[PDB]
Amino acid sequence: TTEVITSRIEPANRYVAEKLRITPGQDILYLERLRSIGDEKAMLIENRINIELCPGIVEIDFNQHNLFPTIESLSKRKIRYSESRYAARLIGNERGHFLDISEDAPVLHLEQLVFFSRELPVEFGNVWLKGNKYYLG
Amino acid sequence: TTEVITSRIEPANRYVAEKLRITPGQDILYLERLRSIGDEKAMLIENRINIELCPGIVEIDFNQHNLFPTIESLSKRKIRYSESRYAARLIGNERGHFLDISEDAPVLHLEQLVFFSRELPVEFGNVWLKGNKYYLG
Repeated sequence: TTEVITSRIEPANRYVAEKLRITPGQDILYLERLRSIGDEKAMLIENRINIELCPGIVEIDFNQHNLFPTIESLSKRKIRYSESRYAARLIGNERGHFLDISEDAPVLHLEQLVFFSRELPVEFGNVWLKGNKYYLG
Repeated sequence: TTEVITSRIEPANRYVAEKLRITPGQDILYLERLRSIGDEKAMLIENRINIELCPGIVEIDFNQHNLFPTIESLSKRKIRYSESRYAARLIGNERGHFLDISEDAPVLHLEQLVFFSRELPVEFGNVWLKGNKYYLG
């Protein structure tokens, strides 16, 4: 199970804009999603999506649709590449609350950049994994 | 469940050597692993591992140990980056047999390069996924 906690259209900050190769300040879609595995909360996902590439994405209910299939349909583009970077973090109070983790608990943090083509990023995700690596394999 | 089908020490071919940034011909460990999800076969994984970075890895039974945790223990290095590239393929006869797919069926093919540091790759995997993207998110 993945449930949408919140969404928002927000201006891309400089870091996010650099990752997505867009102009700082350009509106992007922010999605926060809580993924649970067997009715235990696995991970907290914060997706930031370049909406210029997928006309209509802001109107989707992602409690009812899957994110990446929807990106692909609306763009009529295939996802061809991914990069991830893995780091230790100490979750935080608010994120903590979503995952139960004790605030200040250490979690695996992943940043992932998702591309249609080598030169066209579409989505930049931050993942808070309270368990153990598994984007590998 | 993941089960080891086979393993082999083999010389790195030019493509694999370039991915792993090693000298063509250098011995690497090849592992073929079949991952099943709930007693249905999910994916076929072929890992190729630079053994110079993990003294002892060739002696492990990965029916009894997890691959990436073991890479990390033996190297005393953390995995910090991943890149994947996704492509459509038509499985093949022998791979087909491992996944049941009809030979010549189309599957999602992933190549994934796993790094300790930006300049030090450790593993180059080919994954045959007969279902649908999910390294994303």
